[PDB]
Amino acid sequence: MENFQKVEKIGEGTYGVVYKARNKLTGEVVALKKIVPSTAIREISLLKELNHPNIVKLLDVIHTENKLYLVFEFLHQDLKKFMDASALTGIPLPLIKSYLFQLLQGLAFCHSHRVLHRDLKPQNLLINTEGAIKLADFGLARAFGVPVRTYTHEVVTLWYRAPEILLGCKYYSTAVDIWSLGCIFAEMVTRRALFPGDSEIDQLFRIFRTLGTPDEVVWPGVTSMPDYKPSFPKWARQDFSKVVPPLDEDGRSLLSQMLHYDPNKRISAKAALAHPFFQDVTKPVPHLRL
Ligand SMILES: O=C(Nc1ccccc1)c1cc[nH]n1
Repeated sequence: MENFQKVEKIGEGTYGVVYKARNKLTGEVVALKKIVPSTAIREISLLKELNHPNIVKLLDVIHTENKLYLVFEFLHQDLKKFMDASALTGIPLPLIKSYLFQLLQGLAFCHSHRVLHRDLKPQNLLINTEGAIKLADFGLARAFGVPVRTYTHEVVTLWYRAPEILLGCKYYSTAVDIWSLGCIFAEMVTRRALFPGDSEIDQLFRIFRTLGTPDEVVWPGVTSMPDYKPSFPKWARQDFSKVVPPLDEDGRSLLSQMLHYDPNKRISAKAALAHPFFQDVTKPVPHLRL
């Protein structure tokens, strides 16, 4: 793209290379994602107007030469790197709370407009020096699908996938985002992925081992889902006090609502923002090492 100067490769997304680039005329530093279906282009174009302080701004969609480039506002780190970096001591709780709180506001805005993310994970949550956190790649899964592998063959993580997706639900809802963020919330607290599955069945059985194998009691309709098997093992549900120590009762309360099996009972982003866990929410500045 003649209007951009590629500064460095920052990464490899599910769809293609991600470049840090500068706009040869505006002087703007952006993130440039290289990714043609008529449908995809209309979908992405609606994303241009879905603007919120906690959603990485899509600056521009450039379709040229059967090539597709998305131009995003640039943020200097993602949450996965920040968590790696905060391994020894953990992300402090007030900062975990502010991030979750901001992320929920993000989801509440998108969701109210009926946009799902569908592939939330720490690599697409981006952070700046001001204490902000923002969701990247919102709405791209609807436009482009979610591949078992990326363009580089790197395996798409299953770790944050809602169970109604793993059980083959075709028509899942906004609740699938709530589930992922719940998994991400647990991970920040404990410094270990909640459910790090390495196949769909491992992913599901890991969920079952912690949350209880789901039945008709906790999840009406579950036994009628496409990939449900009466032969699944029947595991007992563990207490959250064991799962996310040393998270407090309000935290554990909210986490459990975000991880309800039935997507209809799963707490919405909007209700979550009202939960007492956020009574004392503040906005700390992290220390970043740019
Ligand atoms: O990927 C982006 N930025 C980034 C991520 C990790 C490390 C350094 C920079 C990005 C995507 C959209 N804006 N920024």
